[PDB]
Amino acid sequence: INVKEVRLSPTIEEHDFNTKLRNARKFLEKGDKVKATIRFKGRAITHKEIGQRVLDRLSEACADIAVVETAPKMDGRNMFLVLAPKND
Repeated sequence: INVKEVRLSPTIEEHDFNTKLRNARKFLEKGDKVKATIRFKGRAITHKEIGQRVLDRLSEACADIAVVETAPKMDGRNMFLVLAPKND
């Protein structure tokens, strides 16, 4: 019933990704929605592309238990995705 936040770095390394992925699946299994957010520092030309790619990886890795309620999108200097549990 909650919206739990999972924060991702644009420079995110493999173990931190898996740790965040574990946490997201844990929230979703508990019936809570997940807002996965990337807060961009600076204006790299490649930010939207990699933020998209990091969140798409999270979304596909949770497809077995979640639906995408809000597909990756910008909110100022942030990009976010909302996943909702398939069942509850």
